Amino acid sequence: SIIRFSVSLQQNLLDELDNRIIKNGYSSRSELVRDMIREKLVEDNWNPNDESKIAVLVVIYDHHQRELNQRMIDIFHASGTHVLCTTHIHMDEHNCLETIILQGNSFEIQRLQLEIGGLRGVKFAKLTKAS
Amino acid sequence: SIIRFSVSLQQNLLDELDNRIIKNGYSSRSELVRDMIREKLVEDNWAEDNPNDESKIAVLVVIYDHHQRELNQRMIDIFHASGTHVLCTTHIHMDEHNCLETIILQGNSFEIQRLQLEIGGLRGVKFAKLTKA
Repeated sequence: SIIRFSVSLQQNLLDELDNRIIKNGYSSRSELVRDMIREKLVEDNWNPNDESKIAVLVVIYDHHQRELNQRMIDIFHASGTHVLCTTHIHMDEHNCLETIILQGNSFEIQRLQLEIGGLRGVKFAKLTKAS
Repeated sequence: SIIRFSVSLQQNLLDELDNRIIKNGYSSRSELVRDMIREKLVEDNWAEDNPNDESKIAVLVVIYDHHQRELNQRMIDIFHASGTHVLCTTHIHMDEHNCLETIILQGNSFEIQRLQLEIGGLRGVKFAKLTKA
């Protein structure tokens, strides 16, 4: 049984999507989304309230932001997740790439990527589950 | 300033979408789909064989046993043979038999993925995953 729902997005993202569909010969927009959903479904991945799960969060952000760093800290503290180690490299005047080694439970860790990614100043956020 | 297109899905795919929304704390199907589209576009972008585009940034995450004989040197050999530029690496000691390492790389997609492939296929390497920026 097939269902449909509509997706909202900006012109910029739609342009990039349509360009790729033409370029790679995707049959439709739905097809690309289906394939990615399937991909996420079958993708390598890691259970209880095991509080010993390890993960790595990768974050690219504008390090000029006066309060961004404190906000990330507060989000980790609120989540009850432990930061074992962090590394910041400045890639250019604007951008810092940070790797964050995390430890906590599965539920909490899986919600960090979106929280951090939504902070203003943050340009990229991607979590990796160590398993 | 917003556009909507329809997506047609088998129920089981929609279920996977909906399950992930709740798991990761997405606010809607639209937000998650946008995220997926972005991630997919990056993949396809990296899937292009652009030898001359050496501007790509990635982080390789590796868990390995530092006790494995010659593994360290073997990994060193691989990086020296690699055309990628290592910007920074951090090694953290987890326990006796587990070291976690994050490797920040720059180069073209061919070299970066060849590196991932070669490291991941090593004895003593438990885990190897690449983040495409």
